[PDB]
Amino acid sequence: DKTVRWCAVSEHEATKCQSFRDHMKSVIPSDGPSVACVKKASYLDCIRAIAANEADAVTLDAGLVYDAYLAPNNLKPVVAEFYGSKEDPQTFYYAVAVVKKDSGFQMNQLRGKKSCHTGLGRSAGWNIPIGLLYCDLPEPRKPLEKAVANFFSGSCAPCADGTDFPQLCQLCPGCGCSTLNQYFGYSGAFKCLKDGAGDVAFVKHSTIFENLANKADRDQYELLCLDNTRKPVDEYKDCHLAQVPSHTVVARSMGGKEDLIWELLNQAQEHFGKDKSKEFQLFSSPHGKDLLFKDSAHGFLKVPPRMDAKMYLGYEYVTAIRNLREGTCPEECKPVKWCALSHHERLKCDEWSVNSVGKIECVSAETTEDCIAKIMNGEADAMSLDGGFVYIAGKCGLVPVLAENYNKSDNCEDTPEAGYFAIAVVKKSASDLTWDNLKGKKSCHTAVGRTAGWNIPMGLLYNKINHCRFDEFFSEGCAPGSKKDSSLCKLCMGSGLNLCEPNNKEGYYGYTGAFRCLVEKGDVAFVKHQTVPQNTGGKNPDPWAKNLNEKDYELLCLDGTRKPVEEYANCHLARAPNHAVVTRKDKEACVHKILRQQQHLFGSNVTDCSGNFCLFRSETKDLLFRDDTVCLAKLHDRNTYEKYLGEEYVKAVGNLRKCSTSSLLEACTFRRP
Ligand SMILES: [Fe+3]
Ligand SMILES: [Fe+3]
Repeated sequence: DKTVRWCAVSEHEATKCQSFRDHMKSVIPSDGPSVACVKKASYLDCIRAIAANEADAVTLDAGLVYDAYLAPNNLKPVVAEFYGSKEDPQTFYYAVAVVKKDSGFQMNQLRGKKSCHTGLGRSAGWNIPIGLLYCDLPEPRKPLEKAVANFFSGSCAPCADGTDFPQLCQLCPGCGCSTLNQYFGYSGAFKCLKDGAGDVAFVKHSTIFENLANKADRDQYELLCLDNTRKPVDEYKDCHLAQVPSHTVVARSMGGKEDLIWELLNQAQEHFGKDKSKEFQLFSSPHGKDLLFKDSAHGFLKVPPRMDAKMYLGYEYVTAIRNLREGTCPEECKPVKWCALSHHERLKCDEWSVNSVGKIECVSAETTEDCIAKIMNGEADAMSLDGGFVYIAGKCGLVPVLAENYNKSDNCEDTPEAGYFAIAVVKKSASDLTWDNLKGKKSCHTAVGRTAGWNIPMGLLYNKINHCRFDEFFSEGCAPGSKKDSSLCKLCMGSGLNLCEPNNKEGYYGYTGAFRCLVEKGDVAFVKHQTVPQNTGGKNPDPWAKNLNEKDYELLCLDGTRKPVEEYANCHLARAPNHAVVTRKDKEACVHKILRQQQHLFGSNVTDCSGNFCLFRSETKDLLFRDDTVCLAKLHDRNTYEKYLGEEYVKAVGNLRKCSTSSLLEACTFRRP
């Protein structure tokens, strides 16, 4: 159709929208995008109209971005307003709790303090902090402003009924909803803090930088962090209540026309964005402020497709809003929801769950990235990950809690390992094959984004050839998780929709699968140093592996040589950080504790994995954990993805950034670049 039906709320917005259509029809050719204008009564009416295909697009505050996500509207964010520059565009703000340096209290000591709020019902100054504190408030919690006044010893809460809740105006008597109140709004809440009236202001991070000249000033303040520590205000990205999108174009989740919407708004900012045209302005109006888009906006960015509303708002924001909206609280550790990679893993997890005495629960997802996304948003808590996805999870905010260890040791739990080895395996009867001409040969990979399967060897290949078209360097291959039309899906063996999927419905997914792919169709397999021994000499009983001999396979060396499989130490491509379990920072304590308990009960201490449950039970498919996992090891100081993986591997993965096809990585780096 190529017509975007924008939704306006007021006669003013509908006027501006019509002007927007007219000026676009004058500069965009007939084959370009256009606008149509639908006037509805409220942001809520616009949300429904988009859901019912009566409209297409509307820009929303974060609070309505949440509501628009809920059943039955199922809208999603598709285009973002930004507010800085094209070289540093500021799509999100950060709700922060700013205090005076050295005032002697943490987040869990806020009760009986004096609080400075921007306004009653506002976002960063109320709904977010009060949302996060909701269960800390004293029952009865409705009405909210009474529970809040019984929480803080006194406040400034502009726009609140003073007569009803008089403790809420101690710092601004009467609680002026106008800016005649000196502590009204963002700058006024911060003056309430700077002035000594309150002990904490709930403001945006940018409120601090625009009310303090230099860093020496900002050093006089600190931020309250959710882990009950303080950090400097400059460290707001690592110390905030929530990340909030400033203004979000939303659309239908299927058939929403996001690409048309983006082309419409991309073309619009070129012609009519900040300082582009004297004839028309997207970001102002002679009919009123903030019509359709914010007058402060400098342009638009496309929201990465993997993003849904929960991911976009962030976990912390959703938690706070859930609490206030639902108006209901919950009453040891929570049992850990493990995310299983499809039904092959879901079965082993279920046996784990029933034998765990209630401490492990299971969720499923069809890809690793989908699982990481459930852990991010709270639908799950933990899983083990190849280092390549440890990297991505960290980019997405998750943290490693325990490592898989593979070396036999009298003290495995407490002995860091240096890593395994990424190797290129070939068939010895193919004597020609050399690391210096795989060009046009056929490749087998554990999965896109995995360390030995992909990051290491494609890292090296991208240095040699300096383009990312790996499916054209190889004639064909199997790299589960590639684009379905890729020649790196051709050698895969899954049936139907399972072909090339990065789960065990694709028999070539994983270390064993990449090796099977080599035996059966390909010329080179990128796997770990242990994989050929694990599947030869009868150790793997399946018909394809039964008769394979270790000696029939060889390792390609970096120097162009070839050694046997047992000689990986002098003939590998790189070290590979062990696989690790990841979770949210708020589940790190419980997951570290629960897993160490579980592996005492079902780890490598176990005699006869036939009689009892065995979390690391050596089957073929590395279900949940790698089949050669000896124990889960403590991480000590190496507890971010950078520290756990090490500078080495991180610059390795980083060098591949331009080639990345990970939709989840693009989504998380959009929320934190
Ligand atoms: Fe606001
Ligand atoms: Fe791996």
